[PDB]
Amino acid sequence: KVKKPELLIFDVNETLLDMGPLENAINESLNSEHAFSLWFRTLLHYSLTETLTGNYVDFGTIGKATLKMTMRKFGKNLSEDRLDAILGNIKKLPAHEDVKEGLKMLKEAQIKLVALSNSNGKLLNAQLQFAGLADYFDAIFSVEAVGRYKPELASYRAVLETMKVPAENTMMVAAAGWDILGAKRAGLRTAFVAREGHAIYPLDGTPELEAKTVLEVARTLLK
Amino acid sequence: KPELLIFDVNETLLDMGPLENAINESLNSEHAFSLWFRTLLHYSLTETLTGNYVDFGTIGKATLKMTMRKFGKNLSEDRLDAILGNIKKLPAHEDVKEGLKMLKEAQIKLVALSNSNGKLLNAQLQFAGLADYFDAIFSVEAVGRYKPELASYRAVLETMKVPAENTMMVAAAGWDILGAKRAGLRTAFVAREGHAIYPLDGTPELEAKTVLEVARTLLK
Repeated sequence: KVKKPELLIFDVNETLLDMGPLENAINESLNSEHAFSLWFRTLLHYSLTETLTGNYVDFGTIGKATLKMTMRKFGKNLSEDRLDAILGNIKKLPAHEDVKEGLKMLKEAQIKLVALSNSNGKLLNAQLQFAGLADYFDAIFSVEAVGRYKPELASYRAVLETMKVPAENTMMVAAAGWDILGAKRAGLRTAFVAREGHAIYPLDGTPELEAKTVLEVARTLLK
Repeated sequence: KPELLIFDVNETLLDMGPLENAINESLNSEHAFSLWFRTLLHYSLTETLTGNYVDFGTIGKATLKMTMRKFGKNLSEDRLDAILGNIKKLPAHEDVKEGLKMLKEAQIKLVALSNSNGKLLNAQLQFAGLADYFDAIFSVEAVGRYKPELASYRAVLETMKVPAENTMMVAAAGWDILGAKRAGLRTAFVAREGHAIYPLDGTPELEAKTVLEVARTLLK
């Protein structure tokens, strides 16, 4: 059997929520099935560019700026109102179909559950309320509160200090290889959710546990 | 007016055409290269933030292995090395040589700064016929920190012993402009196809469509 963690931290955008509605809005508006993936990776890259060059900017503001950059790469010239409408879909993402059963199972095993997202606190709450997930969490964390994005070590550590749990008793559950990598190097245990279109980072990014869904992560931990 | 020009190599001086074509053809999509390259860039900053320096080309092969499956392909090691090996043999953009000559004749010091490792960077500049324009060629390997970290630009300034305010970074990437700006440098954006300025305080001192037009603006 697997040692039970005291604390599980979940990524939200890629791990708990289905970004379908936002992916479709972006791909339809820039007229390419490839726009969303490029936009999201550009957003992430500029968040780390901001923090490395000495700056914290609201993640959603970076999202809007990098969507304007991506729209130009795809030949589109969209109004400010149209861009806000497209990005507003990030507030209206359903949960992946397995998540609620998984979170219920984990809560019944008396593991503390928290969310950690780069998205700002107001937005993160609105997302989790819309998806019907907010009530499962003992706490909901945005990196905004510390001004440092994932995968910076201070992002995970702020949760640990707030929850008063040691790193080695905490497991990060994430669908992004870079999220797994950051948590590992901050000393946390890790579970990769192999959502469609996500890979493990092969340069020392191997997680402790791997499963296809959050529910299968719960079943592996609690078996 | 600048004493020193620092040139980005991969996006600014060199045409990545041969590598973009090899990646896109192997993954059967005109969009694979752009996604792969942005993933490479993101994992490089992930490495430096979580406390590790890794050879940039090692990250590039790793992130190509992550990307290929998104396009339904699982390329062999022999296949990957041949695809990525194209990065050693890129032609210069057609305007670059005349611009660099003009700048060199104006007695402005010219240096190259790339995330690519030093062995690769030098082989690239030789293949392209560009090596002799530069007073010095710098890989971020020497400081163990990638662009756009402050230390990358700063190592060049300290080596050349030129102040930030008399140095101009010439780059086709919005993030490279931003890093150079925040390190105190003057900046010139080369608007190569498919690259934009970053709208959150990323505006360069100068903008032009080519390196030759950057040179002409500087020397007019």
